[PDB]
Amino acid sequence: SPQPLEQIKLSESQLSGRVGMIEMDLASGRTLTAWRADERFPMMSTFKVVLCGAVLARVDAGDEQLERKIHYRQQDLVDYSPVSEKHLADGMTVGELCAAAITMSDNSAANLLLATVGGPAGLTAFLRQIGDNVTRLDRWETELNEALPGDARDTTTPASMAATLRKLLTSQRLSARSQRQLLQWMVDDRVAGPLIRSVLPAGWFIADRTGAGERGARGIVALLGPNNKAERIVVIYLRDTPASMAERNQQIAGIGAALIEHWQR
Ligand SMILES: OC[C@H]1O[C@H](O[C@H]2[C@H](O)[C@@H](O)[C@H](OCCCCCCC3CCCCC3)O[C@@H]2CO)[C@H](O)[C@@H](O)[C@@H]1O
Ligand SMILES: *C(=O)/C=C/N[C@@H](C(=O)O)[C@](C)(COC(=O)CCCC(=O)O)S(=O)O
Repeated sequence: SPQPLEQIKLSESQLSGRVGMIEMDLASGRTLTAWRADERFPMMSTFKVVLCGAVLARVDAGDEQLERKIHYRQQDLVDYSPVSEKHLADGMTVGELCAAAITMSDNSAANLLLATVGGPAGLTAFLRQIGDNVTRLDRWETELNEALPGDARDTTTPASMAATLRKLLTSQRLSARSQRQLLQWMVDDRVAGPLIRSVLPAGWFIADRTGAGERGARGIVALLGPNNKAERIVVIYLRDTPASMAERNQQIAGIGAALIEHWQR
């Protein structure tokens, strides 16, 4: 592989789209690679990690319990609800909803949780409270994935998203147990986790949440590192490319390969 930045550039040339990327040490926040890190990108389903961070904050404050069962109706469901469709009769716990949102990208689960934190405005207020003044949620699932050009709704920047994920996982803003829970949800991703492991060299840790949207929007927020450690946050977004889903996946994987091959920086 070329160096990471050279590969990121190559991916833009090949996609005819914008890539936004940051590689950050999880423990310290050291930024190693940054490319369009201050430009806006649609979050897509990656917002689900911040959503569950807001849920966990409520749990820590005693205003929520992960055990609490929510009993929803079919009229409450949106597109792609693989877990939530199964539990119309018996409901799902708040924690089960988080797991379905993060590990399966269950959209109805994300919307039920969104309501509990005061909707998109409530989540945005949470982000401002942890000092993210850039990331914003404006819409519910599934409309938040629309990715219109020039539209600032439902966007983050690589730098903001990385800093916010670090705050949630490590800053002791969340309780120790809640930090551990958010991490485990990302470790348990079923959408991309097992596939990524299948192509990672032995010894490499992965945890992740992915997203996809219109106009080629694609993204991943991930923890990655050798020696089976979550050494770094890697955030990659793509926007405004006409490329196939397969090609977008391959280009992100190629950036990952360049990181792996040239890890010691
Ligand atoms: O010298 C480093 C390594 O080089 C190769 O590993 C390859 C691997 O065989 C390939 O499957 C992967 O593709 C990249 C797959 C990455 C998957 C997505 C990564 C995510 C992770 C977090 C966010 C960014 C994207 O590249 C690495 C590095 O060349 C060798 O196979 C391996 O034995 C060796 O230890
Ligand atoms: C979040 O990123 C959602 C992506 N698109 C979904 C949506 O708009 O609700 C779809 C329903 C596709 O969803 C999936 O394939 C699940 C995995 C999405 C992910 O990467 O997390 S839409 O039909 O594209």
